[PDB]
Amino acid sequence: CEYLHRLPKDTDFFNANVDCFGREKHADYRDDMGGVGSFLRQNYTLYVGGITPTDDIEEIVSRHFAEWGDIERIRVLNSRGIAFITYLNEANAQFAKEAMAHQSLCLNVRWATTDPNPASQARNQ
RNA sequence: UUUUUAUUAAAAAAUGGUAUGUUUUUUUU
Ligand SMILES: [Zn+2]
Repeated sequence: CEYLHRLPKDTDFFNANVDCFGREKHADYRDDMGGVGSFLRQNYTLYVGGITPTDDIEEIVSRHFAEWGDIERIRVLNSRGIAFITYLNEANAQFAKEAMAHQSLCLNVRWATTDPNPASQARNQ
């Protein structure tokens, strides 16, 4: 093949326009947050949704996500099957997004929305 | 005083006839 079959590592920066996964990044960031991020905003966390079996959702998603890259933050909603793993790098984040879609933990993986938390926005900034 | 010749056209759409307007959520602390 003409593309790397290995996993992104820490220093694998790419140009801002190009998606780190080889695709191209638009500007509108879509409406359903589906395919590829926007070069106008820099986010590393992605919505993953789907099964809500039991209380061990945190550990199952941690096991099923840490093997895709380096993790900075994980927040899982207990009431509903929603998790918001935050990755350290764009490369690992987008690789995980394209690797955890329609998989078994089907997962409804999307891009995260702007935080409404006045406290979370401050620490993110 | 014998014979004539002269030949337009012409089908389709909208008016016009099963109006129209509405309509599904990822974080707060
Ligand atoms: Zn390949």
